[PDB]
Amino acid sequence: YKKPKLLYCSNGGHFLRILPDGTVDGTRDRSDQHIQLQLSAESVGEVYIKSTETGQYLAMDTDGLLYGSQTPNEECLFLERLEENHYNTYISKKHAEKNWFVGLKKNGSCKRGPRTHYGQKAILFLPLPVSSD
Ligand SMILES: O=P(O)(O)O[C@H]1[C@H](OP(=O)(O)O)[C@@H](OP(=O)(O)O)[C@H](OP(=O)(O)O)[C@@H](OP(=O)(O)O)[C@H]1OP(=O)(O)O
Repeated sequence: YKKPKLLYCSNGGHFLRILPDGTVDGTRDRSDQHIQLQLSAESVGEVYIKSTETGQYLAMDTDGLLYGSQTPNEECLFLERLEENHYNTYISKKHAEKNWFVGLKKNGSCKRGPRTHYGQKAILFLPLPVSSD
């Protein structure tokens, strides 16, 4: 169930890097994000996103941001929606009431709180097929 996963965003370039400070940006590697991205160990739909075997912790921001600063919390539970056609959607599982689509930019400054809807960046994430089906 666990394998070197990555979160590629079809927005010009390669995306798969996370800074301890709590920020994700562009980068190129062999399906390995910062070291090893793990997305699995949950029920159908709900997924646990782990960045780096031991060190980083992918967590969502209450306002609208995605960080990997090691901080165990429900905010780490996300919903993975793969539509097969080389694209998937992610939403804050715990915050179903505010299912705001994620999506960052090569600059690093993600865009979830500003206004997610317009632009394929909001709905055009291509990760690794490895998931807890
Ligand atoms: O209003 P913002 O917070 O500054 O975000 C916008 C917005 O991106 P999202 O609404 O998907 O978050 C634009 O999308 P559109 O509404 O125009 O479809 C996008 O334009 P692109 O579709 O070309 O990415 C633009 O990016 P850019 O400034 O490179 O044109 C980006 O601004 P930021 O990249 O600064 O977040």
